[PDB]
Amino acid sequence: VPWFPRTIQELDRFANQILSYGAELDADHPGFKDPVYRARRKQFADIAYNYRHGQPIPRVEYMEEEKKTWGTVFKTLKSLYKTHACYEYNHIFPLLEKYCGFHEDNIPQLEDVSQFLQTCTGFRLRPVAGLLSSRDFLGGLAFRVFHCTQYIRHGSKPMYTPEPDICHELLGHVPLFSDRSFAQFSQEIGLASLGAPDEYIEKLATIYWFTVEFGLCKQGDSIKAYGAGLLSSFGELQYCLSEKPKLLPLELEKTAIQNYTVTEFQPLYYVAESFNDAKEKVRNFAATIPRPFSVRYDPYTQRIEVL
Amino acid sequence: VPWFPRTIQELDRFANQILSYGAELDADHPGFKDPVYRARRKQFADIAYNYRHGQPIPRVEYMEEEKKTWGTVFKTLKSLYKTHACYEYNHIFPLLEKYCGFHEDNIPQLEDVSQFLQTCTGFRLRPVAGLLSSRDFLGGLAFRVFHCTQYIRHGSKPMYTPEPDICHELLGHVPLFSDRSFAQFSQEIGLASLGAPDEYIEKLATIYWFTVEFGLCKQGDSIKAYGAGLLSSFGELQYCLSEKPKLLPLELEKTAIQNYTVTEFQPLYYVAESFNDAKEKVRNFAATIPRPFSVRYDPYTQRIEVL
Ligand SMILES: C[C@H](O)[C@H](O)C1=Nc2c(nc(N)[nH]c2=O)NC1
Ligand SMILES: C[C@H](O)[C@H](O)C1=Nc2c(nc(N)[nH]c2=O)NC1
Ligand SMILES: [Fe+3]
Ligand SMILES: [Fe+3]
Repeated sequence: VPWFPRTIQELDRFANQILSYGAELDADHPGFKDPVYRARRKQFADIAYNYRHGQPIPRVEYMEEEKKTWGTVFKTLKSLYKTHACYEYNHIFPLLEKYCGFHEDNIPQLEDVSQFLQTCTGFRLRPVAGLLSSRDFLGGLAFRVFHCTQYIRHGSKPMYTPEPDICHELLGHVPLFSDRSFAQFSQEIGLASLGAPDEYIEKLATIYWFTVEFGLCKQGDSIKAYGAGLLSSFGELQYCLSEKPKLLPLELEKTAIQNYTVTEFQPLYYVAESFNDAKEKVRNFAATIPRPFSVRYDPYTQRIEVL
Repeated sequence: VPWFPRTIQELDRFANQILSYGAELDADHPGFKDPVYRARRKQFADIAYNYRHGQPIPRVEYMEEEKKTWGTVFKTLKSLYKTHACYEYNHIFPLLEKYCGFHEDNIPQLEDVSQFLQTCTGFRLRPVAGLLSSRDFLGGLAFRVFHCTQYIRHGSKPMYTPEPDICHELLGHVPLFSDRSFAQFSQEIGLASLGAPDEYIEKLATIYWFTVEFGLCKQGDSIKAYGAGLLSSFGELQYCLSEKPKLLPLELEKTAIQNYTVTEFQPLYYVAESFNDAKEKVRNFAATIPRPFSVRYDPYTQRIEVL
């Protein structure tokens, strides 16, 4: 049985376990030839590397160049939310704009966003240097902890990023983590991953992809997007609700083994009846995972109870 | 419907609602003629009066006279716990002695005790000036918050106190609040009191008296004490498990209306099958309380959800 954190503080062991050679080092990366960008990324990586549970997330003064990139992404995407984003998203966005500083001329500080999420569902953020294993990233969700990037994409291509960056985290993920039902749903995924075999972790990663990242949900007699990858993608967000993509009901037995690529728009999306239904489906799927025990999270003591 | 806190911070409104003329002012009080004691009590009252949710509980340097009083109470009572106190009590006491400084020559600081309880069940302490109404005192339990006194009884009579004092809170209450089952049970009482009519509040106060204060519980084929009033009373603790008092099964419909006095040993005690059973009985009793709504506590956001 693979090791897993029993306390929220134990998530600290995750920092010393990431891909040390990030994407910013790749020749095809938008900022590859930018030494200033290289150092800025390293600066953000060090903040995450030195962060420890409990401490407030270090505030950072973003440069004008970075705020411009943010403004571009903010302005373009926001024009689609009212008609394409699920109710949960639109209901909370006005609140984020007023209490977290969500504006095109300002990049929200993770500390303020984390406090806001805590007040909403107890979800909190932890700055992350780079890509974590699926096991570690999903494990955090069990404690309602989202490993969040703080750096921003390179300014040369504001409408594109080969990795998650702050625009993605804040405009795509955060709004949904402010919803109780979604919070419980995402947490159910995290709980299912604790001590799960590597093979089932990959299955949960795939389920996560078709829900938290590119999921669509029913809303009355309509269908709306709730996936963070869709909500942070101007092109795919409009595409996902057109007649081009194929839509199928969310079915974990099938979804969990569905292949996909992160290079182009998804040809297929899974539609969740609701966040509560999706959560129940995850719970049922979790029961099929070979684990010599059962897990539960106790928010009172922030510990995982192993039975 | 009487007002009640919706957030743990709203408990702050309680400080401005206590009996401003405490027992230390009564002519028959052990320290009535002691001006030094009078001022010491006022000093402790001011700390509670200025305390606000979130802040750490101010540490206080106790005088040698006070530590002596504590040592006397500690030494005498402790000799009875192993044989008279319930398992939950004895299981946690060794831990309190090692991490909270529970020794006869040292009075534990409430801040350390609160941190300890939080790690155990999420229960926390809040210093309280004097006697709170039953509604306010029980309301706090809904948030797993115990209003705790910080002052100590007068040194002239270490084996006696006409009110709750720190020896009572720490040696009687605290150990039980470190148990998950008891924690949930006591909280169930607090939840039942939220917005309850004055008459049912008195009923919950009576139930509390026969459980949290002077309750006995079954333990295997034996019976042990768990009530804080018994655990902090050398005389009654031995008495409660002898053949003199009358014992009856815990039955809220009867217990809730049973009369009692706080001047002499209880002639009758109610025996709980267990803390979980008692909690279920409270829940059922709570359903009989005329309330145009249902309540639930969300530890994730520390708010009461009203349905
Ligand atoms: C969720 C699934 O495990 C997916 O492959 C991952 N996403 C992320 C990750 N790590 C970070 N920091 N952020 C992500 O969004 N590691 C793995
Ligand atoms: C529990 C029942 O409401 C009982 O009358 C009370 N106990 C207490 C109280 N207030 C304090 N501060 N401490 C207690 O132990 N107010 C009322
Ligand atoms: Fe993402
Ligand atoms: Fe008491």
